[PDB]
Amino acid sequence: SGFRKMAFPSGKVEGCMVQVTCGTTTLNGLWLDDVVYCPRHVICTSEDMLNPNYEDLLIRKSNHNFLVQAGNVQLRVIGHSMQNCVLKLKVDTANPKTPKYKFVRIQPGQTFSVLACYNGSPSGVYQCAMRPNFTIKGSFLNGSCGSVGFNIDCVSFCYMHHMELPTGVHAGTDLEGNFYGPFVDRQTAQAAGTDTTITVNVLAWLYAAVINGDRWFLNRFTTTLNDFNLVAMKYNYEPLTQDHVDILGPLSAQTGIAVLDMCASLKELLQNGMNGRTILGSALLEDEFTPFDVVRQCSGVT
Amino acid sequence: SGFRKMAFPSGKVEGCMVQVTCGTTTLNGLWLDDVVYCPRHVICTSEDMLNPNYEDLLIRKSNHNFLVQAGNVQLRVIGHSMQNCVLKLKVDTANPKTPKYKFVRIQPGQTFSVLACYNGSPSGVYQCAMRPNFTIKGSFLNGSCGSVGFNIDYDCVSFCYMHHMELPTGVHAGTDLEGNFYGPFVDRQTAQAAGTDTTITVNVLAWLYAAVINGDRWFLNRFTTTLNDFNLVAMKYNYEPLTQDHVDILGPLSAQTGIAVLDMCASLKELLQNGMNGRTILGSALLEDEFTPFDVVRQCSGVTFQ
Ligand SMILES: Cc1cncc(CC(=O)N2CCc3cc(Cl)c(Cl)cc3C2)c1
Ligand SMILES: Cc1cncc(CC(=O)N2CCc3cc(Cl)c(Cl)cc3C2)c1
Ligand SMILES: [Br-]
Ligand SMILES: [Br-]
Ligand SMILES: [Cl-]
Ligand SMILES: [Cl-]
Ligand SMILES: [Cl-]
Ligand SMILES: [Cl-]
Ligand code: NA
Repeated sequence: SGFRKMAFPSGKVEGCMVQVTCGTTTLNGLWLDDVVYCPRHVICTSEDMLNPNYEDLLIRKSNHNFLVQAGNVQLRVIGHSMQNCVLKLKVDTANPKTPKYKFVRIQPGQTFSVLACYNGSPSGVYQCAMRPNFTIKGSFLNGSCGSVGFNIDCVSFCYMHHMELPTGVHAGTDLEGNFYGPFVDRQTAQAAGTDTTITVNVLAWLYAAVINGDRWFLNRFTTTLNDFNLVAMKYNYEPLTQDHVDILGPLSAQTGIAVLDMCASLKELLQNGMNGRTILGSALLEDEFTPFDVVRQCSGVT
Repeated sequence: SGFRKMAFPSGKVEGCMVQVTCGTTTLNGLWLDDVVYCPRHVICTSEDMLNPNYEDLLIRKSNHNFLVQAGNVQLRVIGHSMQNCVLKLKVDTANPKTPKYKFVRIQPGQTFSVLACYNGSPSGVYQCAMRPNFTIKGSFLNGSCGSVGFNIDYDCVSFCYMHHMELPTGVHAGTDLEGNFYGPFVDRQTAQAAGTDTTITVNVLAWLYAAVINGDRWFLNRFTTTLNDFNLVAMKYNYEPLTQDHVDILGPLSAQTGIAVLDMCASLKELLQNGMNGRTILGSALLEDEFTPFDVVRQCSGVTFQ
């Protein structure tokens, strides 16, 4: 029993973190085989950030301009290139701790663990979701750029941290250097757009609450997908698709509660509130557990 | 910016997890140097649980009645002993991935990371606190016994908890790594239950300080309080008394924000009286009590967003 925000074990990722310095900037890099990946904005001075020509700025750098440190060992850079917004530094030593891995781009609503790092040293691990507005509500300070997000499916790397937006939420890229969301690595006015609640995840968490014995919000009613979606739109919740109904299938089978029966519970909670009650100890409807996160935690997958 | 439940990176502990089997029971062990530590209830059957005599159950076992598996390798047990409620199995191979470590017994209110494991393999990592009633609100299933809790502040792993059982209310009980239970719990199937719990006041105050560091002050007010009047109020909401030692540990957060500890106590008294009026604090609609003052200093910026 119990239900917590749970991250994946981080050991396989810890052994990949290094420190990358270019000029006066120090941030984190990811060392896999003989390549170190980090944000390409490490090559910019503050003035370069206003209107950077990354191709020209990178042409002006030499391999020597990048200092890479793995613990107390200097790794010699022998080549440099960019892929989208990620800098790739070829080094003279392959990481002997490289795990089996893939680079995976995730979709909004999906969760991942973040290994927050500073000076190439792992500091902490927490769980996040990619919001519908393509930001993440992380916990990061100056020096955290290059920290990564991942799932274990093989380590699937899905996020590299690049910047904090004015509301204090975060923006970054996949490990192929493609930003999540309409954000750029240039100093210009950027902002998080209006966000919405991840409906399929709230339904997954209501299933977690039922598995854990919390059933007060169940009722005799059902709804249709059309009627439910009209309510979701009114309350700033993402539309529920038939694919979301199918992904909730395993949790619906384990509890015996049809997805449209659970939608009638969620419709009533949105229209009436909780009446002073809590669900899994929360007074808010939680949306950062996917259906797979609930199955992983309630079944003890290792 | 941001504020999350933040666990320690778990790799140093992952490299210590093994599977221990005795008879038909399999659970987790912690392999440090040439010793594997695990709950001594691994030597009980279900029937033995009502009134076990662990000395009589253990004397019947040889070293080869214990199987220890580290990954796909069998470790050979060459000695065994019991220290309080922990069984220690001496093995023929030392763990080459043993980190720098120590064993510490913690007090209620302290936090730690838990690495939940099944069959000697890690499942996930989350933060927990030792509640005032000496239980932890973990997330554990059958087979999780022997999973451990720890901190890694200065590159040294401080192990503070080993999981032994789930209580009737769904909360968890266990021991330190010397085998002494937290609280009055025993490794025998009795009518023991979690006592009424209270809220960890010093931690709520630390989290309000985190909210101010991160830029929000809506919940402050023009009042102060004496420590005794604060305690008389707090206890009426089932909050733990605040001591002068707790006031001292909040000192650095008070200095960084310019808010006196007793003035933050006045704010907490008013939040308990008023609620949040539809607002949240650090994304929460309820008051959070599982971040210590040390956890806030570890995670927050050292510069307040004024
Ligand atoms: C507190 C914090 C948390 N996470 C990360 C940072 C760093 C940050 O937000 N920076 C520095 C790097 C950078 C680079 C580019 Cl190209 C642009 Cl457009 C913006 C920024 C702004 C700070
Ligand atoms: C769901 C769950 C989570 N965490 C752990 C368990 C196991 C559990 O709660 N058990 C089995 C072992 C055991 C040993 C003794 Cl000596 C006593 Cl008194 C009771 C129990 C009950 C189950
Ligand atoms: Br109906
Ligand atoms: Br909440
Ligand atoms: Cl940075
Ligand atoms: Cl969290
Ligand atoms: Cl068990
Ligand atoms: Cl220490
Ligand atoms: Na219903």
